Amino acid sequence: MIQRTPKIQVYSRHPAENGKSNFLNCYMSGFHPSDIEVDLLKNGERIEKVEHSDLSFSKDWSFYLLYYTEFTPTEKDEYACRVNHVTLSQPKIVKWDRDM
Amino acid sequence: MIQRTPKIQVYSRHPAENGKSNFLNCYMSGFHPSDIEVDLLKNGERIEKVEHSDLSFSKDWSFYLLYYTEFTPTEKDEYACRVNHVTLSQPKIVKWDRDM
Ligand SMILES: [Ca+2]
Ligand SMILES: [Mg+2]
Ligand SMILES: [Mg+2]
Repeated sequence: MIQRTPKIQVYSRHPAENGKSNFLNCYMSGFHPSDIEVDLLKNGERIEKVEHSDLSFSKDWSFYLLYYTEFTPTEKDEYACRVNHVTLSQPKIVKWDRDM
Repeated sequence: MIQRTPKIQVYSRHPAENGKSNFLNCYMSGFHPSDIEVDLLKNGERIEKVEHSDLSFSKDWSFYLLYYTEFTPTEKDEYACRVNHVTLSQPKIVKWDRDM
């Protein structure tokens, strides 16, 4: 059996075909087992509509999960993504660093 | 003006909803200007059908490009992706490392 904590990255992207729209991304990579929970947070509150969840694996024991949704951040809203996994005794909250 | 060479990563992923299919990915990140050329290679030859090309930007001067397509690699085929950019005097060829 192998267990590996997700590496977590939080970043925004504008699709080039629709540069006005903006997407908050939480990327979890290299984790096992594949059981996971993830929420995007806006000022500590769960964002209930998350349009996109893309799960994949490379080796049979390495999962990758992209969880993202359109947002419109203001300079005073705090965004983050909260991840639970068996390798994490407490939920892990990673803040969006605007730059990256 | 800012110019930045792409960081290039080549990796495979299986979508979890269709675990049998396999995708070769070439990910170029953080580059500027956005003008770029990229091919996936199989034993040195360009792969002409590349189903997916996802371009985005974060800051106005930082582009991200995911270029990928379904493949069926054998243990003796060599895969790579070849990138041209103004910051690269010669085309850059990054080989697929199966593991990653
Ligand atoms: Ca990615
Ligand atoms: Mg836990
Ligand atoms: Mg060049």
